[PDB]
Amino acid sequence: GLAPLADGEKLYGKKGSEGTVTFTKAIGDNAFVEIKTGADTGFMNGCLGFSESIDGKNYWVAYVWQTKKSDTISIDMSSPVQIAEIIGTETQEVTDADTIKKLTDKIKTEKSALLQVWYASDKTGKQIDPADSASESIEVYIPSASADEAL
Amino acid sequence: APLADGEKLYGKKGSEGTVTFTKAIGDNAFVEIKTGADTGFMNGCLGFSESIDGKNYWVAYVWQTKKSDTISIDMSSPVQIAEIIGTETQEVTDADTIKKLTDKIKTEKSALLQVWYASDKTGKQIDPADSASESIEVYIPSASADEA
Repeated sequence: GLAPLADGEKLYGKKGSEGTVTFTKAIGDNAFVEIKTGADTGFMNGCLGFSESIDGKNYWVAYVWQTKKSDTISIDMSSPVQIAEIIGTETQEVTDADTIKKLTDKIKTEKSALLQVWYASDKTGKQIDPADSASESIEVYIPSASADEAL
Repeated sequence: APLADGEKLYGKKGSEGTVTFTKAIGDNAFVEIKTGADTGFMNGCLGFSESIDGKNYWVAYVWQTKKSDTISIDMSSPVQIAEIIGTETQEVTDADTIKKLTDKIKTEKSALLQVWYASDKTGKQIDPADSASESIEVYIPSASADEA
């Protein structure tokens, strides 16, 4: 599961508020970000974002994606790239591989995520503000119970 | 000399949580939060992305609250600065880079408002975090007010 799936195998998440996406079952090991870029968009990136607590400490965890074209991006939920502890209104990189793995274990059980578009630029390399206006749609799915059975 | 009111230029809320204004954000932004009734704690951020000498950065100002409040946010004092390198990130501590970034940010007209974490009055996580608030707005000061 890192090849995009056929339509009937896509369990789409439902988009809410400050870009929350909510699913009817645990996210599991793979999510897929489907992007239709605007016709003058040269580049975009952003993340799926999670927050978790472990023994009284709070963490923000982000998986970064990017594209230069309409495409489906496979996100491996075992491989976060930004992990930070939120200590009051301050943050601190987490590098401890035990903490990271526990966070990912927990994230694999979550039913929702944050979808954010961070940065976008047009075909001349000039910034598109807000980044959001650079895409025509962004959606997120996970595989169906049936696709997962195929191991 | 606090405070307010009616000279609060609010920003319109977009989709992915973007919030946009009719003029540059400037030095201070105020996150206006109304907490939901079983909520003991919320945090999240205002975020921005900037490019500089063809590098891409993500910059975040974190707020938190334990109640209905207005958090003043200092645009000069971000707390999470990463350079985005492909699908990886790299923390920024260079003081000049931060300085350039904050300079650019202050001239933006839009920002990303995000709720990250939220907890019950029994420290029981609320999910999605967003659900723990009854209402979250941002304003900046009116240009009448700014002249003062």
